[PDB]
Amino acid sequence: ATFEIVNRCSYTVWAAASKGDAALDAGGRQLNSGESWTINVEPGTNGGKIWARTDCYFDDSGSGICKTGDCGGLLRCKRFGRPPTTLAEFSLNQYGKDYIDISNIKGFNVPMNFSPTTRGCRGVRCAADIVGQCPAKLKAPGGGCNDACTVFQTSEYCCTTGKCGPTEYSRFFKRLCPDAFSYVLDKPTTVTCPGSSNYRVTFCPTA
Repeated sequence: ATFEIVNRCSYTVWAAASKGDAALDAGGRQLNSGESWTINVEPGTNGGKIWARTDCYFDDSGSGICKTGDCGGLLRCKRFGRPPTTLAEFSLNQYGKDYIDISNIKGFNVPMNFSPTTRGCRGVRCAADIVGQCPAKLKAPGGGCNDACTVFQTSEYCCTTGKCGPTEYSRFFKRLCPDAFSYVLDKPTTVTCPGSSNYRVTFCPTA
C-alpha cells in the first residue's frame, strides 16, 4: 500500500512509520512545511503506526533527539515514538479489509488527517487545538498533550486489568476529537476500508 505523508504544518516535522519491532519503509524523514513523503507499506502489515515528531536534532548518522515522538534517538524509526504522539494507526489486508484510526491514547502533539486516497470509505481527523486547550497536568514541557496513562501510570488510565471507564482526561481528548480513540476501551472509531486501499496522512490538515 502507498501512504503519502504530507506536512501541511508551518513548522518542520520528522515523519515516523513503524509497526513497533520494525521500520515501515525508511521508517522516518524530515518533512519541511509543504513537503510530501511517499512510503510503501507491505500488504498484511498489522499494527502499523505513522506519527509526527517535533523539534528534532539529528547528526550525520541519523542519531539525535525529538521533543515529541522520539523513537530511541533515531531519524529512521524501528520502534514506536515517546508520547505525546497523535497516532495514524493501521492494520492492512486483515481478512480482506483495512482498519485505520486516529488515536489520542498516547496523547497528542500534531493535528492529523488520516484519509484513503482510493474509494470505499471515509478518512478520520483529529485537528482541534488539543495542545492549546490541554489540561495543566497533561501539558508536556517539550510541547504537546500527554494522555493520563503516560502521566499518572494508574490501572484506570492505562486500562491495565482490561476493565476501566472514560475519565476527566480521556473526555478532554474525546470532546476535542470525537473521531479519535481517547482511552483503551473507547467505543471504537476504527474505519473499515477495502483490502489494499492507499492513504494520505496530513499533518496540520486545516492550519
